[PDB]
Amino acid sequence: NPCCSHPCQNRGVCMSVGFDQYKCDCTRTGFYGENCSTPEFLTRIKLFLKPTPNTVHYILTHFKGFWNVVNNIPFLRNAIMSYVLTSRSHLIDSPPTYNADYGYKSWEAFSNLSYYTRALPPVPDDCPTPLGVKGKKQLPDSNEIVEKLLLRRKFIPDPQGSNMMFAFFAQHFTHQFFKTDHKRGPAFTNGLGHGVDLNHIYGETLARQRKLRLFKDGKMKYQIIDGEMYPPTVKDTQAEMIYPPQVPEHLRFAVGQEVFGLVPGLMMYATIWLREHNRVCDVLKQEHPEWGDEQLFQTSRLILIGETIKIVIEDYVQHLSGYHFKLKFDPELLFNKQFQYQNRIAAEFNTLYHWHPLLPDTFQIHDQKYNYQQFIYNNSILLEHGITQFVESFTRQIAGRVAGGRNVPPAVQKVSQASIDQSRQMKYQSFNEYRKRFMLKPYESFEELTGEKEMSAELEALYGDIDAVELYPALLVEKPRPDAIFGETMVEVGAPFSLKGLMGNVICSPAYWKPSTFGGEVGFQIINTASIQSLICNNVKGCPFTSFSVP
Amino acid sequence: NPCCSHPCQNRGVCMSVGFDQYKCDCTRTGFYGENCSTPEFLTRIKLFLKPTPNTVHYILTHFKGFWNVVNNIPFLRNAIMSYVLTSRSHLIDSPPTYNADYGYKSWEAFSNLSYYTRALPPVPDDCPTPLGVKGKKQLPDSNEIVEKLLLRRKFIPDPQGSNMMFAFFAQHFTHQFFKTDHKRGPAFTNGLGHGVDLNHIYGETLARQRKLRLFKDGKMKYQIIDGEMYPPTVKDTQAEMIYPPQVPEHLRFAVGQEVFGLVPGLMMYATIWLREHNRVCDVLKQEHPEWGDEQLFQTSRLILIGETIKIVIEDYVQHLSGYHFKLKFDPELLFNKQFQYQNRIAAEFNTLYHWHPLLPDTFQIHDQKYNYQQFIYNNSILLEHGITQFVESFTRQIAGRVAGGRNVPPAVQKVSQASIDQSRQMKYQSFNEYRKRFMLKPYESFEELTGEKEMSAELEALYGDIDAVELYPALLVEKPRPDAIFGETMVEVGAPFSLKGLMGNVICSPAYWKPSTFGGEVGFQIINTASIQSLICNNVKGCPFTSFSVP
Ligand code: COH
Ligand code: COH
Ligand SMILES: *[C@@H]1O[C@H](CO)[C@@H](O[C@@H]2O[C@H](CO)[C@@H](O[C@H]3O[C@H](CO)[C@@H](O)[C@H](O)[C@@H]3O)[C@H](O)[C@H]2NC(C)=O)[C@H](O)[C@H]1NC(C)=O
Ligand SMILES: *[C@@H]1O[C@H](CO)[C@@H](O[C@@H]2O[C@H](CO)[C@@H](O[C@H]3O[C@H](CO)[C@@H](O)[C@H](O)[C@@H]3O)[C@H](O)[C@H]2NC(C)=O)[C@H](O)[C@H]1NC(C)=O
Ligand SMILES: CCCCCCCCO[C@@H]1O[C@H](CO)[C@@H](O)[C@H](O)[C@H]1O
Ligand SMILES: O=C(O)c1ccccc1Nc1cccc(C(F)(F)F)c1
Ligand SMILES: O=C(O)c1ccccc1Nc1cccc(C(F)(F)F)c1
Ligand SMILES: *[C@@H]1O[C@H](CO)[C@@H](O)[C@H](O)[C@H]1NC(C)=O
Ligand SMILES: *[C@@H]1O[C@H](CO)[C@@H](O)[C@H](O)[C@H]1NC(C)=O
Ligand SMILES: [N+]
Ligand SMILES: [N+]
Ligand SMILES: [N+]
Ligand SMILES: [N+]
Ligand SMILES: [N+]
Ligand SMILES: [N+]
Ligand SMILES: [N+]
Ligand SMILES: [N+]
Ligand SMILES: [N+]
Repeated sequence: NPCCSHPCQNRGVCMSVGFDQYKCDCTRTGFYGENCSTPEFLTRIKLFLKPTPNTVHYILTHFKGFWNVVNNIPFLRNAIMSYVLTSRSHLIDSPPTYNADYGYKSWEAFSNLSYYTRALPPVPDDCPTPLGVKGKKQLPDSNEIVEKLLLRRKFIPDPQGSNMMFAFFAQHFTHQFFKTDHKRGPAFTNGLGHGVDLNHIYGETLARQRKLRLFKDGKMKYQIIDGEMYPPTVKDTQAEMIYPPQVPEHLRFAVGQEVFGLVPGLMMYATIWLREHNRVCDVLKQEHPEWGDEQLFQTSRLILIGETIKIVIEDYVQHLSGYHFKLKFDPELLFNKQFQYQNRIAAEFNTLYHWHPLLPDTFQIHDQKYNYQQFIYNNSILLEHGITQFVESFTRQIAGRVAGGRNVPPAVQKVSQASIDQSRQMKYQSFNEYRKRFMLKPYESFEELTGEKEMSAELEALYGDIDAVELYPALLVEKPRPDAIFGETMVEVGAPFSLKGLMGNVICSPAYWKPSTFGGEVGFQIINTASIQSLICNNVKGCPFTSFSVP
Repeated sequence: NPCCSHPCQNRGVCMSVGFDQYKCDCTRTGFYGENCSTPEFLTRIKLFLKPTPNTVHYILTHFKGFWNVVNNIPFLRNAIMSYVLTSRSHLIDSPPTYNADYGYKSWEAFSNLSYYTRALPPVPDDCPTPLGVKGKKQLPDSNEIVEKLLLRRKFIPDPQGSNMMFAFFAQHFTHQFFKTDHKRGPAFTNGLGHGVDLNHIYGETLARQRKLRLFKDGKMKYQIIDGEMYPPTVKDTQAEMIYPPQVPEHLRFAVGQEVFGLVPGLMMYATIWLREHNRVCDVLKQEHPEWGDEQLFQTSRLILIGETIKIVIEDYVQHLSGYHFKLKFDPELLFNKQFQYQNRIAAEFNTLYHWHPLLPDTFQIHDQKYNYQQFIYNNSILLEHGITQFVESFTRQIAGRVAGGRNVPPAVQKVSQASIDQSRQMKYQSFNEYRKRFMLKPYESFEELTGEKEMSAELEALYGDIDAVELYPALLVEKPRPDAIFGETMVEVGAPFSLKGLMGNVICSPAYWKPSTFGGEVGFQIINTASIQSLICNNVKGCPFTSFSVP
């Protein structure tokens, strides 16, 4: 297959014509030629005026006093934020295109919501190498990659100061749209909403939602333990959860996402958001004593979806970017712009979000330590310390650096290896192919990638060719930005997927983004004043200080 | 419920505030005030300058010499067509909002694809009258309405000259997205693609697609009967169909849509489109001898989707409109515009498309006459005459006038009664409400509605209040445009639903609309040169002349 070499550049569509020839479709690429390499006149101007992402990152992470003024000039802040959204979103195809089984556009790939979609098509089946033509006939042994390049020696904390509040928020929030159906294989998802629908609170199906709801005052079922609200039990809801048999029946908490029993950190956030739901129910009953249970529940869900997107943009991504520029959640920014209010979760977005180097060596709650053997599937820890102590503790505990390499804990070693194996099953193109897909310069050497001698040598010994390095491994060994948590590629690939899932939500569309959608101005204001601190303050006893960075 | 009277004007959203008050949300309506009835300044200017629909319709249906010139000035014709697409599409909320069970915006209404969506929300179930506050406490007997106002006495031919090729194309085409799940109720659909996916050829599910395919050269199963290609049978495919016990096995043809055995006119188009898929397979194999069966099938389906949109816009809606301006299917018209490439089928779109008055009292094939008892579920008629004969006969046979009243054949009398009854189950608002929803002045009298005295008196005796007249009856008795098949409301309410389903298709999006999507220029050109005449010429023996109107 002539397209195995990935000849077409700049988003050109490679199509085989005959057995030994190929064609490139350069339509609206801004280029022409056999391989869509020759820039058009306009493209040539743009390409010359366009700054490198590293430049843009320098500018955004510097000149603090300037940004603090820009942030307070609504016309400027809005104009900038609006550009961030439109420009990054242009990198995602929407409606979506390829999936694991289709390197060409097809109706099966478009319409079948059980697939993750794909930003780059799969390497065709009959190719010289796994990645196409580059690399050896067989990719290196995955466990060797982990040990040599990813496995943690000594803990490397995050220079940006990310804490466990941040790490578990990342895990909790993304696991509503990262829900791969492993009975089927890594190419499939159970999250058919394909974004921020809060199914990890309310359940994926109406059947599960009905088991978790109280059907009084719009509320969700709960227990009162030690004078505080917790999730209901599997016994009381009949909502299936994943628990090893060791777990006693009373500690089997039931929440929207089957798997959130895995760690108390997840169940901490499930509890916090559950409280928030029932709190907003109380607020809306005041505003609407005439409302029934159903409308109270639905309107609370829509408000909580708003809070989530609000908090994710203005607190979580804000922290994660390190920008002095204050990011904004404002759907009105896009009303005069071209933008598709839909989304489809990309498998590559799932792959890049395996931030297990975030995880510490031990989990430190109050004046105690817990190893993974003790921490996993142990909600006894959650009831013992309470949410307040959990927030106090997780706020102060530093997370690990994700880029730079050699920082995956041994406990989740096999998870990192699984990430590589599964991407091979799905036939991911190479790391450098994905760089080009998101308009980055491909690395010319293992050293340029790592900015370093050891790993770059280990890498060359494993792969040989720089164009043979796989997507997942390279992301974790890539040279981090100065004192940053991520390298260049993580940010430039990840941000477009993220923003599209966030602003592509139906509530951001003009038909929805009205106060009447959320019960009036009071409900609407809950969205637009939401923060990670306020989430904790309204729902955690004592209103402890919190933040996604260590004090 | 203070919203029962539908207080809020001009798209304002009504919301209860306490037990005895409401608030109108006027956001982006272009109005303000308690009921959103006060125009803003720009609104005042737009209203003053905007010509009425009947004025626009007059202009488009006169001055042929002028339009012949306009038609041949591409810059101009493109601008007009582009304007037609965007202005009509604005009348549809996309992503969708209400459904039968939600008069307020909710995640259930947005996310559950099993529902028909709703242009106007349902009337609350605790209102003083079934339509809100206007009209009597009980609605007229639906059988009375049908008999007094809708039932046919003498056939009334369509003045626009629509033939049976048109009537069965209408039925064939729309029943791919009008597929209500009566197991659940009228509010639910089995067409989860919500638009033009050609499931009525290939099947809704992958399981059904697999039964119908040949898995050789990307083709669909078929039979050769008297020299020509026909669809396969239930027995050979195992794809279930609806047939009465009378029909012998070997005549139980199996096609995408389960109900297309109901009438030979549908089975004709199913045959023609089946031939077209396999014809396109032959074309593509020649272009791509290296392609396997899968890519040949998928690429063929994408091409035929395009052919469908092409034909519907430039032949079907063209004829339908009565315009001298020449409509154009060109996804490029929208690439610089704001437009959502998605669609959700409106229940009201389904209701208004109940065009059973199109139907004759008898069906004339060649020199034979068939009444309903012998025409229904009779596929031997199809084998008897063959497709060429069917086309020639149907191209000649005139269809009935849809608007103007009293033109529903007695045979499908109960279907027309089911349409009224189901509207009431789903709590449709009134005709006048839907007129305001689509920016039409509400009718002040029944006489104004029908343009006559007789029918308007039955109407008044049945309903009492002009604001109590229901959507579906009013659509069919409404005064038709001069020598037209429809009145003002059918056109102005239906056109936006239609255009959104057509241009909102994924293939019309910029990522898909390019030659490589369709296997190159040869395939891309089958779409862009497709017409109802070429469809027939390529797949019907003898290449008989055809058209959507009688010679
Ligand atoms: C910030 C990101 C983050 C965090 C903090 C986190 C925290 C933790 C954690 C304890 C706190 C444990 C014990 C694990 C362990 C696992 N993780 Co993560 N995970 C994270 C991101 C992910 C993502 C993303 C996936 C893929 C889930 C999917 O695709 O469904 C994942 C998958 C897994 C799997 C599935 C294995 C497989 O074969 O795919 C295991 C096991 N893990 N992880
Ligand atoms: C638009 C043109 C058109 C035509 C020409 C047409 C021609 C014919 C025809 C013979 C030629 C027959 C025997 C029927 C008979 C029926 N039609 Co139509 N139908 C048409 C548009 C529709 C639509 C739209 C529906 C609703 C489909 C659905 O799934 O609800 C429909 C529904 C029906 C139903 C189901 C009614 C119910 O239970 O709700 C029957 C029976 N019929 N129709
Ligand atoms: C889209 O909306 C549909 C209508 O609400 C919904 O279908 C409904 O689903 C429920 C349960 O899923 C069915 O009722 C069930 O009720 C008892 C609970 O006590 C169960 O034990 C029963 O087994 C029964 O299944 C409703 O009958 C059903 N209604 C209809 C009209 O089909 C769909 O589930 C919604 N779709 C999604 C994806 O959520
Ligand atoms: C979305 O794509 C999925 C993957 O192709 C698809 O799932 C597949 O569905 C087929 C048929 O529905 C299954 O094949 C069946 O084949 C025989 C019956 O002849 C049985 O023995 C099998 O057990 C099975 O029922 C595939 O196994 C299945 N593949 C996977 C990975 O689940 C979905 O159906 C597609 N979604 C839609 C809405 O069409
Ligand atoms: C739980 C996260 C929700 C975000 C809301 C943050 C504010 C929480 O506090 C709220 O502040 C409002 C003013 O904005 C007041 O009107 C409310 O009375 C008060 O409850
Ligand atoms: O938001 C995520 O989930 C994200 C994930 C991975 C990588 C980058 C991510 N967001 C991000 C990172 C830097 C800058 C911006 C932007 F400012 F564009 F929003 C967004
Ligand atoms: O296209 C349909 O199926 C249609 C249905 C009902 C009513 C009008 C319809 N179309 C339509 C009727 C008149 C003019 C135009 C338009 F010109 F806008 F395209 C479209
Ligand atoms: C779970 O946590 C409790 C403390 O809350 C501890 O006593 C117990 O040993 C833990 N379980 C395991 C398996 O370590
Ligand atoms: C079906 O059509 C054929 C004509 O080919 C006719 O002989 C037969 O009587 C018809 N069936 C019925 C039930 O009328
Ligand atoms: N592409
Ligand atoms: N150029
Ligand atoms: N469940
Ligand atoms: N451990
Ligand atoms: N550093
Ligand atoms: N609305
Ligand atoms: N089937
Ligand atoms: N009949
Ligand atoms: N007329």
